[PDB]
Amino acid sequence: GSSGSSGEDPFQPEIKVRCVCGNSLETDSMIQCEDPRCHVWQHVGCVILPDKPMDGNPPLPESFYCEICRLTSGPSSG
Ligand SMILES: [Zn+2]
Ligand SMILES: [Zn+2]
Repeated sequence: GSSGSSGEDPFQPEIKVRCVCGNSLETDSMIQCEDPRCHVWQHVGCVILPDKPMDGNPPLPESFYCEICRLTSGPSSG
């Protein structure tokens, strides 16, 4: 038989990284979902598009919604 050690330290950032790319890693650049419950992390150079014409300011959108939120728009009240 084998064993398995599990138990991280409470002194670490509980990041989610619900990015689309599929990668569950973190870097020195990410956008948090406006939603309180969601508060998911999503790489900047993944969902956010490049600013060819703008090439700068304004900076990242203060009001951004992940793929889980951006998709949830319709009421679907049945
Ligand atoms: Zn990503
Ligand atoms: Zn969200």
